Amino acid sequence: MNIFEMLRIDEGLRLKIYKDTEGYYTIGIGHLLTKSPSLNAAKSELDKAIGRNCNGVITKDEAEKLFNQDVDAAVRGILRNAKLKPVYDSLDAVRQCALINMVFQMGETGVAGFTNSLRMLQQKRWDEAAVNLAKSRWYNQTPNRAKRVITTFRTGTWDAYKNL
Ligand SMILES: [Cl-]
Ligand SMILES: [Cl-]
Repeated sequence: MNIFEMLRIDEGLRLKIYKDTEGYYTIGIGHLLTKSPSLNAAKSELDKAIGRNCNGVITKDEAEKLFNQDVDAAVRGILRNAKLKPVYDSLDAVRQCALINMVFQMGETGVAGFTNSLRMLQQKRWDEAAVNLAKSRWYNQTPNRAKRVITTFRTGTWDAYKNL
């Protein structure tokens, strides 16, 4: 299992513009288009992202391209962030994916806000970090996905994504 498979499972894949769990226009593999309520704004953002008139729909290849760009961005965002870099650097390969997963979902800014959880992860206090991570709007809003990510941080294994 790797970051791409992991996120593909958590985000799904849709070739038509859709609304994410928060009601924001998104497409492909969880690629956020805009927070604006205007479907036209979203279509414009899409065309701009793809480089053609899409009229709201894209190909699988195009979704995958956005996806690669998105993962690179999340990773790069983590590496540029002073609060994040140290944690990411301290983690094993599996747990790094869990951190990437969070950033892809909520942005580096959001993640950098889990101050207490980050310190516990840095300290390798897995059970403690797990409980702290659960005391969040994130967990309460998208519980099944948060559970998967949290288990991953707790165990350092892919068990939560096995049999999905
Ligand atoms: Cl809470
Ligand atoms: Cl969920």
